[PDB]
Amino acid sequence: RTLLFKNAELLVTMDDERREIRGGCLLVEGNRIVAVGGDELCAAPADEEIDLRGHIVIPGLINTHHHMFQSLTRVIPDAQDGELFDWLNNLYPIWAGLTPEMIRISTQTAMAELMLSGCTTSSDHLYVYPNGCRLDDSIDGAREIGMRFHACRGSMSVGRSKGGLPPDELVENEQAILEDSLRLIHSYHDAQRYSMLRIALAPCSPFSVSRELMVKTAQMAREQGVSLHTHLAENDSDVSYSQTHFGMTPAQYAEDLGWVGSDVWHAHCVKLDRAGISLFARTGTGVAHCPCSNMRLASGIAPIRAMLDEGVSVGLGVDGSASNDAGNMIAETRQAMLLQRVGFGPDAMNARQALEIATRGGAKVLNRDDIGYLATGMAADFVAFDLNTLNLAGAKHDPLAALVFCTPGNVAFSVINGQVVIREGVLQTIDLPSVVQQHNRLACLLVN
Amino acid sequence: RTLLFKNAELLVTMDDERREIRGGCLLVEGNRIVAVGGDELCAAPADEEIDLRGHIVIPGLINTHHHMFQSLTRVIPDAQDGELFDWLNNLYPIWAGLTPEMIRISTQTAMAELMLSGCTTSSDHLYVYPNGCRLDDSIDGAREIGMRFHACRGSMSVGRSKGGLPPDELVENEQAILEDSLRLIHSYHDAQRYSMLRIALAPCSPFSVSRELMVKTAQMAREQGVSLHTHLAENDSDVSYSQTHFGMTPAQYAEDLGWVGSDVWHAHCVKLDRAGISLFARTGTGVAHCPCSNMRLASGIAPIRAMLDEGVSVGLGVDGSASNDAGNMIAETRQAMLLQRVGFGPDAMNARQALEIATRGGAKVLNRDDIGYLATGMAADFVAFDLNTLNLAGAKHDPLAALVFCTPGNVAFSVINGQVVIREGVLQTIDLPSVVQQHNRLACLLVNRHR
Ligand SMILES: [Zn+2]
Ligand SMILES: [Zn+2]
Repeated sequence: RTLLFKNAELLVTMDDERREIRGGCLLVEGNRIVAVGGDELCAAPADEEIDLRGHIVIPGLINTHHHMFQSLTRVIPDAQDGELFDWLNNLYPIWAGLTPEMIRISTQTAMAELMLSGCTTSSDHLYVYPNGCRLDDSIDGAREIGMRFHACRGSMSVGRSKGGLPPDELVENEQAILEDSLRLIHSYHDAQRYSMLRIALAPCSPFSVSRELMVKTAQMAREQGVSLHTHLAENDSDVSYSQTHFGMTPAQYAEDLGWVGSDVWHAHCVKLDRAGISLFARTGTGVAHCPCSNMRLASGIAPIRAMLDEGVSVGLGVDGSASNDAGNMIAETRQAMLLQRVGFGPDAMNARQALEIATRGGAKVLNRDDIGYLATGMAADFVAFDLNTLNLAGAKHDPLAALVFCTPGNVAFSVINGQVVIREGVLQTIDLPSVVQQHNRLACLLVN
Repeated sequence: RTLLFKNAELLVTMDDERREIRGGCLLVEGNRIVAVGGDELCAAPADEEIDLRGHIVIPGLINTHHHMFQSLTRVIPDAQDGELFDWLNNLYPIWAGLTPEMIRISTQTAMAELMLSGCTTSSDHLYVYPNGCRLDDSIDGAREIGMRFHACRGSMSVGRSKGGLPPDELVENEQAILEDSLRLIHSYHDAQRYSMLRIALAPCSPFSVSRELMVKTAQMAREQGVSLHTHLAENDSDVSYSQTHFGMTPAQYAEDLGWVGSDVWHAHCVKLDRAGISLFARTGTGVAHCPCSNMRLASGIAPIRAMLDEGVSVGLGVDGSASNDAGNMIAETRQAMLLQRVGFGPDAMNARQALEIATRGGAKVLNRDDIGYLATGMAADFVAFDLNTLNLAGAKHDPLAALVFCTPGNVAFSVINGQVVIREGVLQTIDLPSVVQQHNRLACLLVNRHR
């Protein structure tokens, strides 16, 4: 089954030559791209043909950190302002009322926002399982909306009966965690090229569980070929806690647990030291940059430019909607460029460097070689922005930079795994007005 | 004439009690607000009745710095990255081809972006006048789109062949600057309440003109009762240049020039020191905070929280579209909150403080008491965001914070001076797709100009 995107004003490929093709054309069969180029690919009819004049086509953005259940709890009044301590203490007793239907809908809500703002692959970090919630419920929602999903079995063990902050209803026994995590891997992990569903193992933070679960998790992930994800060094407290309790820097504590390698990626890394950047570069460890979260939570300016210069694989993440509180992937791309410039100078990040993090960087951090750019044999994952909107008026001097320097609206078109999921700005895979409405009634229900 | 906006989910007034009314209602006739309240107001006679169920109403956001002509020259490739020195030198020769029509259309383009993102009053800082352009051309476009406009006669005298970066076609004779400025005040400045047009005088920077032109300009604003605007201390260079040539801080050189007072407002002020903050606080001098520009140009994090604690009047600006490069007022409000928090901590700026900068603070910096919040006798300047979009899904726990912490789309409705200028997300005062087409059609002409 064939799909032809023809005569885009600018087809950004992100391929090995970083081709930016004027009048560029894209030919798809099934889930993969057959060729990127020009009018040469239009001479035969295709089962579907979509004119893309006046549009920029880019590879689909890849979101590499999230907490989609938190899209049910944005701007909770008690949590909008204050210290991360009050943030957790105010939000945990609420999240203790999450029901499996809420995980299933809240996955689609968060996913719809990312998709309409240009994202074709996302991870999630669901690490709470009250009232019979399961990673399966999140997966059911991802399958319905058609997004490429990296589901993380997040976990927590240290609750209030062990000196921790999470209530006891929101922690679990480490043996039950390893057993659910292995059941999830066996039931959902597709390791083949163009997989639409993959599992990674992901304790919430190296301090939310025992060191034994950190090591046992990595052993299991290595045995099964899945990735490892966690929160690492997102603020000053993280650094102090690691030095005070384990006498190590967060990077050193990470290396010590086996949690380095191209099958690992750490979220935030705002306070990664120079030695930790060197370590992550030579072992291939990835970082998920969450610039809006780092600002909205007063975490800091991660040394992203320092990491890229030294060779670190960096992807982009919006983080949970209680710590952003938006899910706008292209705006997060914009934000990474703005925040890097104000922290490190007028040469710290341009439009193409940001967009590369949001595409190739995310694929690398998720340990995937089949997404992130547009070339023969790659997954058919791309979006298209209308260039004649008011938002981009006067910015056609560079359609690629226009997306990062201006604030565009929704994408016009989106193709995930070869399937046209957004047409003229309308989500095709779900009844979006109905899901949004349902989402808001559960959020009202969850909060009261 | 009469208009009723009824049953909003949340009507945030920004009034003296900061009332945030559930089911809030707004009763307008002409340009006034006649009454603010609740269900009681449905007994009131109205010519037209507008249901705002599921919407949040906020007072219209007030933009206090711009360069609307630069919306024809966004993401210019040579200017996307590098030092401000390369930014100026790549963009000056381009802007030297501006025609009066380009000013007339780009003003509408720039204003439309602001209006669809929640802004009802904006100033501008047009400081180039090549090929017979005039501030009149800006004004013609503003009158057509219906936005409340504070038009600044920007000016520049220190150009090339005189030790400056602006080319010689983009400088002007200091006597002609004062003479066209007095013509603009006499012909356009409406000092009456609910004025839709006010003039302010605004040399580009204290160093872009002679000291005489700054003082003569300051005397004229005082003599005519108008305001004064300029860029002050936006970067390290600006501060060092002042210490080097005049042995003073930019705030000191400003006070030394007469350029302080409640009729003055300075853009950026990224490097204002503690004493200059105190100086601005006791003199009532205003600042226009421009967070996106401050980042996209690697200027720095301005100490807005320090200024508010000291009593400084702070408004918000998007700045010219070549140093942002967007014109989204609500996202600029969000951005000001994010950037203050990452610079100074989790208590440096909440949703309500940022929105207050975008409303009352913008009204104060402009020296206006008839806009900026919703109460009996205020101008009918407000917008309404649909709360049931995907962007705000799960954020109805606080509709006001939702506007700052999430990324909403365009407004659903907009009212400036009593005129419903946006209906169900659709701009009413111009043929927007057609103006957008012309805008891109002229920017192409400008960029391929011979230079
Ligand atoms: Zn997170
Ligand atoms: Zn400016």
